[PDB]
Amino acid sequence: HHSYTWTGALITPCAAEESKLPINALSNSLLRHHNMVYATTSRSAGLRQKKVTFDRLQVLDDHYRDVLKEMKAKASTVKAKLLSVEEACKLTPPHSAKSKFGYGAKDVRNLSSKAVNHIHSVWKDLLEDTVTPIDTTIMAKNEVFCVQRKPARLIVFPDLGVRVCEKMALYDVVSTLPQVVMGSSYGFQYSPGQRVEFLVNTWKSKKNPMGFSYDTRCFDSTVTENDIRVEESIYQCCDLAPEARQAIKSLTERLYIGGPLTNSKGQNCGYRRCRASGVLTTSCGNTLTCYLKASAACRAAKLQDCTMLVNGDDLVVICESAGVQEDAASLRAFTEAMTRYSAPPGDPPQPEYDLELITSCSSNVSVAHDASGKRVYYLTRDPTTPLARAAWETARHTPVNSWLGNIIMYAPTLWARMILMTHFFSILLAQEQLEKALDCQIYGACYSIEPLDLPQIIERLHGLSAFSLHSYSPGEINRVASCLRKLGVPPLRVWRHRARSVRARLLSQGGRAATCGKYLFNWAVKTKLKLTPIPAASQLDLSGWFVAGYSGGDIYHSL
Ligand SMILES: Cc1ccc(S(=O)(=O)NC2=NC(=O)/C(=C/c3ccc(C)o3)S2)cc1
Repeated sequence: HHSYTWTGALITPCAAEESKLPINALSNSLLRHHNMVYATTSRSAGLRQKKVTFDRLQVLDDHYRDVLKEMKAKASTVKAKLLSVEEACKLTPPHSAKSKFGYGAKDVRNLSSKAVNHIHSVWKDLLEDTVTPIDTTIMAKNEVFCVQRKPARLIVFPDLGVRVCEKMALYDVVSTLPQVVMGSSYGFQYSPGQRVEFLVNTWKSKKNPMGFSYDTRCFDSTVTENDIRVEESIYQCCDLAPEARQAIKSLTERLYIGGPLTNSKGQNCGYRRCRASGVLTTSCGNTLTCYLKASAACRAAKLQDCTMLVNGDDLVVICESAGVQEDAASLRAFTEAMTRYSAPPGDPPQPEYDLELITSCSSNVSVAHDASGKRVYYLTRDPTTPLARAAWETARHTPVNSWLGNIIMYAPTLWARMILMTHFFSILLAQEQLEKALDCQIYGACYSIEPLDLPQIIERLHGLSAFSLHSYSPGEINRVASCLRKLGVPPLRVWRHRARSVRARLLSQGGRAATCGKYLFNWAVKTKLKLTPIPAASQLDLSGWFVAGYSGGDIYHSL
């Protein structure tokens, strides 16, 4: 019952890899301690293979089955539709991994006969073959981090022709079923502010609030064949077309459960018997299995009024405290249960009685004040990784601009406004690329966004308060200040100074550019403006922005 088996072939790169932070003329103005930023590469794939390769054991008791039966009863009320080959295609990212059968993402999006005929041949093979394992490619992701060096993560994905077929049979399911089964516990249905809201209201629901985060040690590797089959049984509970049921069954047996691993060179690296990180059901699967295991664990551990918030493999639990002494005990029992369900923790979970001290989705709740001086809760996080990535994207263009994604998700934060906004807008101005659409990610899905619409976007997601927050918490202030010293990032006084400059320049521009300068940097000027609502704000269709998670799902939404 090992998560993986390796032949011995190395996981090879499909192009040149950079580990050292690239440096240009704009680098120093943002970060000076360059040697602290790095990117993971193949050179460490070997190290990761050892950490994710182990034997999984499972003991399923009555609590587990009782929770599963409840989840299935809700799943039965779901009606999912089959997507046409045309629809699935328009959901394919413009720069997704090209197929090894004579066509690419560009051909898919354009509905090229070659790509369409191949996708149809794959779909037919799926309905007729429910046993032959589907091939997958294993790659070492190139992610940027700040020292303390972690080994590169592994991404496993099937050929483009298959990815389009997954969408057709499962897109609607992974987009609607999660919220029906888990209700308010499904995290991907909330925007940053809504997540904070649900968290605060829940915490205030308990007489004596007690919460903790649960970090599983390499969740994907703990996912067993049983878990993947249970996932399929839940999908099958939905009202689906017979053709969709067949495809879902086939994808499960042939791909989701396991399959052979092939490096970029074409060599078999081994076999997978755990969760594939690069399939459409990765987010939904991880969320359903994590919610199922934790729900049962809360019953085994005897937690009281346990409310959960699940986002893929990330779990948050808020319940009624029974005393600092009991909490610690129950929590330990919870862990044991989870472990028995094949979900061992990497780091021992610790009970918290302070909301702001609980970190989930790499983020935490915090408080600041708006113009009126009213206390306002917002979602923030440790800026280390976001800044390290900003340094990299400062000297190197990337497929996904994290700085943009981060601004959108953390616009109300001190670090995002003060540094990310000031820095990147300064650059956009110098290159006159303000109206140039850029790609970023939100819950794993890829979105094309124009920097000039940021003000309207932020208003819709966070509210005008995002443009006037001040007097942050000491805890937040120190964490930001510390990170700045660590990386060697200029102080507030510097950014404020640069912001007035960028602001004055944006105003001069006029139109959307003036709007950006007025709302995004109003915090820099001594004489703050009124900052009223924005007209075109409600013109964008931010519908599918916060519905579900698609991490590794190769999903693209044309905004
Ligand atoms: C993006 C932004 C930047 C600055 C402001 S503010 O008007 O100077 N009010 C603040 N409140 C704090 O908690 C702050 C942290 C803080 C205090 C001292 C240092 C170095 O950082 S500043 C507002 C918004």
